[PDB]
Amino acid sequence: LTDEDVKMITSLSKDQQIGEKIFASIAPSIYGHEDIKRGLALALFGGEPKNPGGKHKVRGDINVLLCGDPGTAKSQFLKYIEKVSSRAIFTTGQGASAVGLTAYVQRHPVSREWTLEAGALVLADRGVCLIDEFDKMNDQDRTSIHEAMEQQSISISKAGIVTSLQARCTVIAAANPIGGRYDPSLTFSENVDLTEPIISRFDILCVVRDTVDPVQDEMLARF
DNA sequence: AAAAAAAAAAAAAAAAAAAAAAAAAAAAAAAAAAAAAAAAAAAAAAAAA
Ligand SMILES: Nc1ncnc2c1ncn2[C@@H]1O[C@H](COP(=O)(O)OP(=O)(O)OP(=O)(O)O)[C@@H](O)[C@H]1O
Ligand SMILES: [Mg+2]
Repeated sequence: LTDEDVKMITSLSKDQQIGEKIFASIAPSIYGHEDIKRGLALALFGGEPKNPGGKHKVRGDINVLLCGDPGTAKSQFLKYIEKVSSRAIFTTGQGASAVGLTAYVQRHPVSREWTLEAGALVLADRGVCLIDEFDKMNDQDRTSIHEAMEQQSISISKAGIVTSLQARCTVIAAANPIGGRYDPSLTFSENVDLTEPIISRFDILCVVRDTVDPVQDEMLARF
């Protein structure tokens, strides 16, 4: 997991078409969706964090929100990102995940050991947190994601533990529209069942809009 | 009268069994507490004219 030949990387860097090769090289098992692929590649590379003085933090993380009507490979995109990214962890708005968004402290079920079970937002501090079914979160999960995605920290006050612990993750989320079908007559905000503060903390909003197109349908079916 | 004897007869030392005294003496199991987590019942706050 350590690189010895920077030389090949740099040779590819001079290819002058490395960008389109990179974009075409993500989620190879998903047909189409090139704009989502550009956005996911950008997020996967990320920007530059910066903090003038020590008082004006600006993240370099590119958070991406895929909102699209069902059966449009959103979860497959998140699984691809989990495969490629180092320090990627996967979580869901339902209860069907090993890690949960919110930190808690408890005795571990298999260890029997009193453990600060830091959430999925801080387990991905230097990496990416993948939240599937983003619109189906708790109120607790929602305030957790809001704190991590605004402050890039998680504040515990549970047992005797008063700590703040860092969650500098890129959040990539997939959500479904309200009613299970994206309505382009409405704005994105009134389609998704997420509050404005949550949506504003995303750089890229990919509307994965599903339409009947015989050529695209045929290519996808062949795939 | 003293001169050999020839015993008591005392001492030191030994034995010599008794019968009493002296000297040795952690690790294994249990329970209780305090803490957890879990099935059930119970008590809250969002729904609409
Ligand atoms: N463009 C595509 N290319 C390749 N496979 C696709 C594409 N679109 C859908 N699929 C396939 O359709 C199936 C459904 O995908 P997926 O579960 O990712 O959809 P989803 O957006 O998560 O749906 P939901 O919103 O219901 O969770 C997947 O197995 C995926 O392989
Ligand atoms: Mg899905």
